[PDB]
Amino acid sequence: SRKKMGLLVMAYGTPYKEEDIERYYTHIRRGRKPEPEMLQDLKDRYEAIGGISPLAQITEQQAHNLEQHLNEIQDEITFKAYIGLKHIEPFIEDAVAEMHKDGITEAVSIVLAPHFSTFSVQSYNKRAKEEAEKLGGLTITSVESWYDEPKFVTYWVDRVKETYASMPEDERENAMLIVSAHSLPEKIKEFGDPYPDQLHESAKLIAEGAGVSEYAVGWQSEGNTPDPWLGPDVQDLTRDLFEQKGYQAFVYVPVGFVADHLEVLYDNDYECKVVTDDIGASYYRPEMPNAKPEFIDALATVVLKKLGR
Ligand SMILES: Cc1c2[nH]c(c1CCC(=O)O)/C=c1\[nH]/c(c(C)c1CCC(=O)O)=C\c1[nH]c(c(S(=O)(=O)O)c1C)/C=c1\[nH]/c(c(S(=O)(=O)O)c1C)=C\2
Ligand SMILES: [Mg+2]
Ligand SMILES: [Mg+2]
Repeated sequence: SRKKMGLLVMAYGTPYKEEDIERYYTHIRRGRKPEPEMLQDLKDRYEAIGGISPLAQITEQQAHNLEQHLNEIQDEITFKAYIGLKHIEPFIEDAVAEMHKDGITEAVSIVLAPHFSTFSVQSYNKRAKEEAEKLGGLTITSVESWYDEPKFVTYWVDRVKETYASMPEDERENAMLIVSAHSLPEKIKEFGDPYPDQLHESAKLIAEGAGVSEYAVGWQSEGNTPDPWLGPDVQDLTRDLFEQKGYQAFVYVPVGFVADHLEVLYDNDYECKVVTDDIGASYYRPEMPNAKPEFIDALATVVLKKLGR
């Protein structure tokens, strides 16, 4: 009775083992293999956050859980999840090829990043649809952004509320909320890319919902290319806000990210933490969505809304 549909889940990607680090970063750096010192640095970063292998399992678990949940919450469509990654196998084109091989003719895609950008989301979507057209007989409808899905906003609002609620009286009254996503080259502005606007909307929505009056928008994890790169970077923003107003606690909500990967566990929980430790402030970073039922239900709602269901 049910309509068979592909569920194409797209993400940045993460190495599966320490031995994947070289090729993963080469790919991110557009063919420029890291020198031995940087490679070792990277290995040490992964070791410090507790290993690489758990990290890559989250994306699999997200996709699996989302398929299962969508299949249970409605009765018209049977979804089959396929993972398509930007920087490591299974690549986006691999996933689309597999769907076509498997007799999928109709699919919905979603990127595990809630904000639209020309660099990330739009590129993934183009690549997916281009491989589908190349093979023929397979259409894909693509989610573009979902940062404003009420269930997703509520996820973050509730975590933020719990964080503040757990603070001592003096910290709660003198805290700063820093809402962040992955930095991108500043040149996206020439296309009128709404990515920066969507992050400030995300921050607005979360702060408003949590009853947080003092918040700021920051960027993190920028690459090293000759052009900038959206700023301010969270490290610089943290110190600057402290110098400006003396905040005693900083709460990091890397809303651009959906899971416990290197950008959060290292770029917040180490890099921002060094800064908060230095200035004498408490560090807080609520739990990432990961594969949690509340988050999977938000994603389910996003997918079905896109389908008009
Ligand atoms: C060393 C290097 C990096 N990135 C590039 C280079 C070598 C080219 C040059 O600088 O002349 C180059 C690019 N990154 C780009 C683009 C459009 C280029 C130009 C490519 C060309 O035409 O040659 C985009 C880009 N890049 C990154 C992302 S994002 O993570 O999805 O946000 C995106 C969208 C990520 C990184 N690129 C990096 C690094 S890292 O310094 O940490 O090793 C990172 C974390 C480094
Ligand atoms: Mg960095
Ligand atoms: Mg620069």
